[PDB]
Amino acid sequence: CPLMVKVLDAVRGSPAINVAVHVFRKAADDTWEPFASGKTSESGELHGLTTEEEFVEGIYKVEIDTKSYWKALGISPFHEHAEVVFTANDSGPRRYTIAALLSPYSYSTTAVVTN
Amino acid sequence: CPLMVKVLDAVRGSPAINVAVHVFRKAADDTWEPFASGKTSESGELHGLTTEEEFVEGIYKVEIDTKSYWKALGISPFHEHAEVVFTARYTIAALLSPYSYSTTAVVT
Amino acid sequence: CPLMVKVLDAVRGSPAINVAVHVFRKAADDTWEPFASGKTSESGELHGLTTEEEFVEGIYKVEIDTKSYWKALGISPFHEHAEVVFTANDSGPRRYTIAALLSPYSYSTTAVVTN
Amino acid sequence: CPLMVKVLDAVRGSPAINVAVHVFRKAADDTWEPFASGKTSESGELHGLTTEEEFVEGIYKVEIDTKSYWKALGISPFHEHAEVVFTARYTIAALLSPYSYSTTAVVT
Ligand SMILES: O=C(O)c1ccc(-c2cc(F)cc(F)c2)cc1
Ligand SMILES: O=C(O)c1ccc(-c2cc(F)cc(F)c2)cc1
Repeated sequence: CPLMVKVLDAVRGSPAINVAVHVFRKAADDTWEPFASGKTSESGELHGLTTEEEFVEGIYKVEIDTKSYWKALGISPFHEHAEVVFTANDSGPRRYTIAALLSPYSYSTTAVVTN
Repeated sequence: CPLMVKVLDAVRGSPAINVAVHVFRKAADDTWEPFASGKTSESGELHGLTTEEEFVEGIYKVEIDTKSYWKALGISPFHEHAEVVFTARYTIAALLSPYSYSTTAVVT
Repeated sequence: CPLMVKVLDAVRGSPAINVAVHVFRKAADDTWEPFASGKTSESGELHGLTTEEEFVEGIYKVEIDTKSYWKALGISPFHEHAEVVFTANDSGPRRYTIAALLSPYSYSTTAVVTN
Repeated sequence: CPLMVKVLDAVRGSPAINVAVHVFRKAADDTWEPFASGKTSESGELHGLTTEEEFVEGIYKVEIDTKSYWKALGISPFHEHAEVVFTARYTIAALLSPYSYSTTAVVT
């Protein structure tokens, strides 16, 4: 249950559906290694990215493919993607929700971290 | 200027121009009385609302007519307007989308 | 299920718990009439404000008592409250989620409206 | 100026001052090469990053070191930094909180 991504659309007032998300974890040599990926559901949520055992301490990047999302609607957006980079699990296991709110020339993101 | 409003459009990536803004001060009977108003400029800014002399401590409401703004672009928006209510340099900034806005105060 | 409010805290990375919310509906004479109220739960959600039958077409104001929230933490915030004013159900019944993200000198809000 | 960055602090309601900002351009082999950098001023602004001559079409990354900013205020923040990636007047604005940020592009 440890990592979840939620994406909303501020233009349509809806979940952002079928948004591709890629998660990377920084490796020893400081390269970004592929960690997990998926697509948001009809409710704009992405679950089952990882397990408690696999989501170890480290620096993670969640890249939300906002450009493919807007291009799929028809709209030539500003950003290539929205990145969320963070250290995770560095004082033990936490549950992380990464939420993003998308517009063609703006996005926000926030984290909810619980124990 | 003691009070400035700045309005940006999050969809087009542009200042939000010609947006109506009305400011009210809270009266003793808890009603809102008109204080100042204007339209945003080509840079999405509204200055000249008040002077330091008039802008005393009080509760103020800044109402931004986001609904007319979006309608004129052909978009049905969600909010009737965007209201920012605070007690009192103040900059009230607003970033608009059809179903969302944000607002921040830069008090310098 | 027709009206829900979700509030997050951007300072703590947590749901905003025990935030008071008052909902008003504009009356014939253009006064704001009390409609519903409650407090956000431990997950920062507020459900059971109204029923499909009672939530008729109209203009509604959802006032989120952000100042009492921050004052309860210790922080003297900028805003008195966050207001969300909107016309509801004017092309039939919709389900409305009103979400807000709070910081002492800033908030955002977004609507998710589904059918 | 073709490119300006502006950074605001959503908690204190202030410009975010002395924030490090680094800009990278995407190279042909898909790597990020350094382009320009600076610290935000007392108004939370960074100008002088580039000239029109140098700022050609390309994919750019603006990295804002939000983590050092928050740490210096005694706050453990969530993000390592805030990255804004786009293809190319550009203003990149960022509004910061410890567990949240937003960003917008005002292209005028
Ligand atoms: O919370 C937001 O979405 C947000 C709100 C306002 C701004 C912003 C505020 C300013 F005063 C100037 C600017 F360029 C951008 C940037 C982001
Ligand atoms: O800063 C914002 O605009 C913003 C970003 C995300 C959310 C949000 C996050 C969630 F996990 C759920 C929700 F309903 C809304 C609400 C507002």
